Amino acid sequence: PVSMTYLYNKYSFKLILAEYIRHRNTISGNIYSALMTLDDLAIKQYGDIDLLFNEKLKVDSDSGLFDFVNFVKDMICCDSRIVVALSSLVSKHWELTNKKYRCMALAEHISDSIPISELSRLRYNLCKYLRGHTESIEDEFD
Amino acid sequence: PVSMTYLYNKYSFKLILAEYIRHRNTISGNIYSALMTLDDLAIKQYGDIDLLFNEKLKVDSDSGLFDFVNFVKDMICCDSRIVVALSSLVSKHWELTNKKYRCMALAEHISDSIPISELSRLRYNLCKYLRGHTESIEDEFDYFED
Repeated sequence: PVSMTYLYNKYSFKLILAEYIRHRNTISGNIYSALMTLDDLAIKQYGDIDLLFNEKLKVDSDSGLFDFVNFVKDMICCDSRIVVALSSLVSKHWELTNKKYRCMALAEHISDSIPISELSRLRYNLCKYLRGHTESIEDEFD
Repeated sequence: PVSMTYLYNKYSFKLILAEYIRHRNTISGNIYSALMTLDDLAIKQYGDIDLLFNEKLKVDSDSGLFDFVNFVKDMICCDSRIVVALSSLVSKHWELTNKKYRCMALAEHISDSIPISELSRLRYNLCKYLRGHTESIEDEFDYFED
């Protein structure tokens, strides 16, 4: 799922977000490489991500999935680009750690939990970056 | 894995509950056939379980795992019997609905989230049932009273 046609409505944009989160580790296509640039914001919000994951959220634990989601729940409304970056990074970690099943479990929930108006905003700013109007994926409302 | 001595080490028991929840649909052995009888309690507590899963929890939605866990959160200390019956039932459903990944994710969290006191209570009542001392799996405390 790589065509820009997936960017035009809420369902197929959710699919793209879900696919990015599930498969961050191995996924190819410009939409995804663009979304990767969101890491930078996640790093600015929290600091060292490895520290966030290994010492603070304890993401390798039997409860990592739920603790992570819980940590990120107020953010999905406020600023979805932080939570998709962070969700994609944790997913990658779980993938490389033989817990793929969490990748899927997280991706479906986070993508479907982003409120529709925040989702509209994300795609607006995504598309602006993707067609070259903006140096980075911003957070303007239309 | 599974066997009767594995009951009386706490990690070993966490692993049994986890295996039961993960694989309710295919799993074999008496500890597990015994744990299935907890369905009755879940049915007495909530009513028709298909109604619970399909109308109230919307268990097949993209949020089902988290709506399920959220529904069952307060019970993890209060009544582990119910939450293990209900977790294993929703796991079976997910396994049959092409979402095994949810079974895995659920088992690990629920089984590692039961407080150690409640873990003991459950094990004590299960063993009473397993030895034929009890008609069903109860919830008497595993220590003496006052």
